[PDB]
Amino acid sequence: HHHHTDPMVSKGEELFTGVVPILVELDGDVNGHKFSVSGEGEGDATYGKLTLKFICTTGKLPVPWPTLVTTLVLCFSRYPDHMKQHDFFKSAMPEGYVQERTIFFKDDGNYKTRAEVKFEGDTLVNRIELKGIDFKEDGNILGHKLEYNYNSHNVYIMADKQKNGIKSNFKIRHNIEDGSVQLADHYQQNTPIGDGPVLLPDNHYLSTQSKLSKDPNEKRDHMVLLEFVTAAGITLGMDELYK
Repeated sequence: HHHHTDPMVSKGEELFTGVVPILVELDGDVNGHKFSVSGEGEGDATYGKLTLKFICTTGKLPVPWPTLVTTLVLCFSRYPDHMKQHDFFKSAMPEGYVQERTIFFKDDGNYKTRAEVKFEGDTLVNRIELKGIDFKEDGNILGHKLEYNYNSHNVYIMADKQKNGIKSNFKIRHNIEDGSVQLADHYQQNTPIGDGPVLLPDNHYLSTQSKLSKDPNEKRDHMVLLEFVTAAGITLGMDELYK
């Protein structure tokens, strides 16, 4: 909804009232295996909810789909009302923001990603380039030894006032089919594309859950993703209103 006392908050909330269509495009190269992914779906920031289907448009995906979840749109996070002044991601819209990561897979290779997230008309677009190097051919990634699932996790967000943006580092644990875990250490920075002001947040976290599934009628290599992302970690207003 639109009704906030801060007109800067109102501007960003306005763009994300209702269901917004999403397009995702990724071009990737991991150890010289070139691939492309296209995704479509919709986001509903009121509930923190994304529903997306991704297709590998070059044939078989050379890495496991779960390793691409975090790469393949944090403006759809649900920020509670008392935290809306800390929503960097919507405040950068519609001009958008850049999201850069390095992801280190423990005892394996790394991904470097750069994405632009912005509106094209009514559609929110996430355009990504991914470069992966130093992977082991018989490791868990190029060897496809990961389970097709995704563990819930919390991620801390901090301002980077020098870059007028945010930074975040966090660990993802991917499940290996033998019951072990493959760690993926993420380093992330985001910066605005426009030159206007943005909301720089106090420290807080995002709580994320994802469900991965398959489309039984789809013969192409693909992933169906339901993702929820909710902001938390700042207590109400002046204090607690219920004591």
